[PDB]
Amino acid sequence: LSFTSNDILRFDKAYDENDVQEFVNLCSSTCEIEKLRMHPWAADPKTIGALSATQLAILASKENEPHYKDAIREANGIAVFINLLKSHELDRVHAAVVALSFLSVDNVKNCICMFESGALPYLISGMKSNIDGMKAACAQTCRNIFVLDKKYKKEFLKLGGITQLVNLLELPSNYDDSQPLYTQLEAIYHLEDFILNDGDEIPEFLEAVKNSNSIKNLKTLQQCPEQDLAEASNVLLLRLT
Repeated sequence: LSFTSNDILRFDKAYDENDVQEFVNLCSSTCEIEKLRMHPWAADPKTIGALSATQLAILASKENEPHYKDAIREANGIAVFINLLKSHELDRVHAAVVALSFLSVDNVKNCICMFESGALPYLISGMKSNIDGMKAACAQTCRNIFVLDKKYKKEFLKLGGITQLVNLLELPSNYDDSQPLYTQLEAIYHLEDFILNDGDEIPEFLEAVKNSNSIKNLKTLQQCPEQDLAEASNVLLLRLT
């Protein structure tokens, strides 16, 4: 066949061998690939770099092989993904968000690494996206990080994270009683996890959530035709009132 880019050959070999470190090294590749879908909302990878980030996300998503989540951290993957978050290429940012969201699940070391490596401002910015999968994944990753340490919650608050979370409570502008309000319900739980330290209410953070559109948005949510959401909204509302 044809001679091809070294990066394409490196990718193909890394793929055959689940070579985590090589995939991380390849995330910086700008080698263009041909048009392809691999994921329900992430933009199609347009380079070997974004494609490598996507394969790493796939490895991180293997429930029955949690060891990949550690291998990826040890390969310096988290710093590499945070760098991709700075990209103006939609597929690079999306792939990094997907990878980081899986890496943050059931892996405290990874969450600590994400905090220490500066992920939060990018993830908080990501909660502003009009793409529901993106905003929900960013919100979940933020939560997985900030529940671990009061200082992480403080930083989240300082960076405007509560503003963005509270905004996730808002209904779509032409809301249709048929469509599920997953992200809204998850955001209720995120806010509770912010306020509470192992079941105990933290006064500072209670006040933070009070000083927002939370009560307004929650009042709107507690009248929706959905028992889980209506009940959850009622519960958090009572706490803030």
